[PDB]
Amino acid sequence: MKIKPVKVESIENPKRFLNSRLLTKIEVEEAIEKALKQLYINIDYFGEEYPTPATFNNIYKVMDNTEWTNGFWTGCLWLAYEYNQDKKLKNIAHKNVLSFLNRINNRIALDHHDLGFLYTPSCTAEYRINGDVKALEATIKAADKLMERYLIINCLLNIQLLFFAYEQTGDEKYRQVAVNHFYASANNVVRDDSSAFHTFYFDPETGEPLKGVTRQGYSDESSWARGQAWGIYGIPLSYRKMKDYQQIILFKGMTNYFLNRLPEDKVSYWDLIFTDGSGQPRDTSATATAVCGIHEMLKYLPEVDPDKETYKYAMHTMLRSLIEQYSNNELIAGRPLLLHGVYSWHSGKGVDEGNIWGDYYYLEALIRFYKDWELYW
Ligand SMILES: CC(=O)N[C@@H]1[C@@H](O[C@@H]2OC(C(=O)O)=C[C@H](O)[C@H]2O)[C@@H](O)[C@@H](COS(=O)(=O)O)O[C@H]1O
Repeated sequence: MKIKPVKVESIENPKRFLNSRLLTKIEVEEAIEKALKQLYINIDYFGEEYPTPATFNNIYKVMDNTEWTNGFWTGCLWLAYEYNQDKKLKNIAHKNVLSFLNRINNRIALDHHDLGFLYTPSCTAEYRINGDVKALEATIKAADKLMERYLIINCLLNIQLLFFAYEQTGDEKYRQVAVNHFYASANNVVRDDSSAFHTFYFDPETGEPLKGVTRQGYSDESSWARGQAWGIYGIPLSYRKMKDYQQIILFKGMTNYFLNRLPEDKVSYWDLIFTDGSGQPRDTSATATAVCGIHEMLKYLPEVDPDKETYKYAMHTMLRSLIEQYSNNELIAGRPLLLHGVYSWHSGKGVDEGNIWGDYYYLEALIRFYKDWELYW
């Protein structure tokens, strides 16, 4: 299958990355510790429940297992567990997993577009870590739900569930759907200039507004920052399982586009059409996600790629900025790990607030840097 041609911008003023100091072991260790203190405080706050997708005045509310974001909370627990092996974390995370299995068994509030986000960082995660058979059972059931239930750039993250099911079961139909859906996404939800786009917001037969579908990005002519990041991370995750060199070129296109539209402090505004002086809020969650994506792609990028070293310094630059300028410093119940994201600009939700996926990808980025991390995805 082929990926359409896209414009790959060269990376502008690469020295803005190359002259940064790499993050040291001590720096990352301390950012991890600071995050974990907040996490342990939050465990007492949430109990066996979950954070809301985003915070309210930088304090999460507490909710049950019925959003698209619940898995990111469990993912934080597993990530922390990767770091200090505290059985308390795994005890609570496993409770979450049991809740996820109940949720899939009863089809409570399930939308196919979110099955990967829900089940990967929670259930697949535990399976990777200790082989738990209930975590595996929950995962495969989610995968099966996604299969029958089977276009947005987000899906690049969601199909990883399907690659996992293929590996676990040897059933090629999981992989055929994953592969087809990758190419459908790349060719229809990425513009020829490498910017992420949106698929139909309206019924293609009647023009009726689609229920539950939110406007992504400032406008039809702009570039939603988190959408761009879903591509930057989703591509290399998919490349692991596909080995199509075109995917690397597409990653370069989408990544360079992102990097070229970063502001002074290298942390993306919520939409890439905005930079310093706009007065628009940042979306740190987009930046944390891009860091994980670049880190992943760098495992596979050839040593002879003239931009490989720039990408390394770029991700260190962005992560440093998140740690130094955007990470939470007030250790009180309900505070996020990372400040200044935006959930849904157009609906006024989670604008300049912490969000749970932002917290998850920030912690994942730290763990990625600190240890040879075996992917949940
Ligand atoms: C809630 C749900 O199942 N789907 C909608 C949400 O869409 C999710 O958002 C994102 C994202 O990166 O922003 C990634 C997931 O893949 C995607 O399903 C979201 O748009 C919310 C926003 O709520 S709002 O505040 O009312 O705008 O809406 C959901 O319907």
